Amino acid sequence: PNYALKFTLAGHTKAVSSVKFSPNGEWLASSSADKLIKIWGAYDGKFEKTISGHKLGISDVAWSSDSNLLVSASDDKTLKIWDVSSGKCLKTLKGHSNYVFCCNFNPQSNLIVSGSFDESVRIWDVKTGKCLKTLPAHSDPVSAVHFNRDGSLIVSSSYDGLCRIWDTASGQCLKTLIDDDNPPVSFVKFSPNGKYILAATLDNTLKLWDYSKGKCLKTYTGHKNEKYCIFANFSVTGGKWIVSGSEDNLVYIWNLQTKEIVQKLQGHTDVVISTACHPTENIIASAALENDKTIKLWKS
Ligand SMILES: CC(C)[C@@H](C=O)NC(=O)c1ccc(/N=N/c2ccc(CNC(=O)[C@H](C)NC(=O)[C@H](CCCNC(=N)N)NC(=O)[C@H](C)NC(=O)[C@@H](N)CO)cc2)cc1
Repeated sequence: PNYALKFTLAGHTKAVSSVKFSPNGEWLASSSADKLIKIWGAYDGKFEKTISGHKLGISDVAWSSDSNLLVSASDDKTLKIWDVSSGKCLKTLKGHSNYVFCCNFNPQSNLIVSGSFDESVRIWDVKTGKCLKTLPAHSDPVSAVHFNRDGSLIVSSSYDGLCRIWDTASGQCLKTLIDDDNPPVSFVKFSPNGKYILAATLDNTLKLWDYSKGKCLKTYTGHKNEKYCIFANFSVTGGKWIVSGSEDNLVYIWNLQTKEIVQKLQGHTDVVISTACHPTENIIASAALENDKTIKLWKS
């Protein structure tokens, strides 16, 4: 592809931790160590509004599938659910006993899943703000959580070096994925069609799993990732790419099928912690840590 820098989004006063496109494609939401959520135009990069309320820094944010709600995960041990158009905090989700690290809605958006440094995964009711399940998911901080395409499954990852797949409805562990070694797993998510999971590990490696057979199918390397929980992505609006941030301040793009690096995006001045792919255009958002503080929008 030919992604080129179109906009730089400045305004967070500390490290940006996470960026996400709304499912309707109109907006970008960003979370920061500065305790704020910011909302931006997805196409023009224009600053829209700031959403505030958390008492400590925020590590993750996610949209409901109707683009009306956001959920954020905080070091203050809570998640909050926000009505984006009014800026209202609808619910505060209490129950983790350490930093909340990651969060996501299910496609129906009646459930929220969260992962924490308390080594648990929790499943919450959106309408009532109540925790429906706690899963004893891992033996170290939970780095990522994600619903599959129809909400029936959750995948979690942890510093303990495991990916686990869970049944949403019952809370039972359906699968533990483990390879030749178990370096910390720093990120995991389902592929859009639901057949694979992509997992990143702190050994500078991304891995594509066929989780039904339980086998690693592809390996992506060349980037630097030994310390941070960096988001990765399936890019599926154009060519089929894998997109990831990197601790050498670059955005990496890989050919999904052949596994070669097909583009490296330069511009950030600190670790690229988060990338997101626009749901219908060939647009990538990337965000960086404390010495950069900016979000970049790239188009192919
Ligand atoms: C090689 C040897 C030594 C080996 C054996 O011991 N050691 C290791 O494997 C190892 C060593 C150090 C390691 N330390 N890594 C970090 C250290 C400090 C930080 C500080 N935090 C940040 O810089 C940013 C702003 N926050 C984060 O990276 C994460 C959120 C990342 C994106 N979210 C997501 N992927 N779901 N959050 C945090 O680190 C803490 C919990 N929260 C915050 O910082 C909030 N204020 C803002 O996120 C992060 C990672 C990790 C592994």
